[PDB]
Amino acid sequence: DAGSSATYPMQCSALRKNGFVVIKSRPCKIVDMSTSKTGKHGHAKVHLVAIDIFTGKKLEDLSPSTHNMEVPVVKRNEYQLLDIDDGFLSLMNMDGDTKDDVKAPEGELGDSLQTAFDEGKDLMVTIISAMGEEAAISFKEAARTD
Repeated sequence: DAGSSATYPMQCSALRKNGFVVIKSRPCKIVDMSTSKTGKHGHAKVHLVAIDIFTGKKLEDLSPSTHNMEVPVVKRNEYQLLDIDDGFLSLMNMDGDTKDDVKAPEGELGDSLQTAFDEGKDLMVTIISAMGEEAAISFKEAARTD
């Protein structure tokens, strides 16, 4: 069919390391990039080596330098954890409500997170936003006073 948001449109020559890019319909952080000539004049090919912002599973891409590759937005949001339980996450917010969604332990991060939590401490957990589907990444600590 068709949707739906994000992304942007950006020319393949533009982006650089640490930037974000949708490759094979998957959002990735740019890890390495190059520019070969093959051509002829006046030409170059951008070779983007990029890790997906979720699983990791390294992705590559070879496009004309001129070519426009789709770039995703990334919201990094540091919401406070509340309860697990379960099932799942949960968090709370700044603010707010919320969520009901999110599930990632992962982990490593899983383990950590639960072991946590179960000890004590109220935790700060950032979540990353890929077009629609999301997930946690950082697990932290508050600095409470008033």
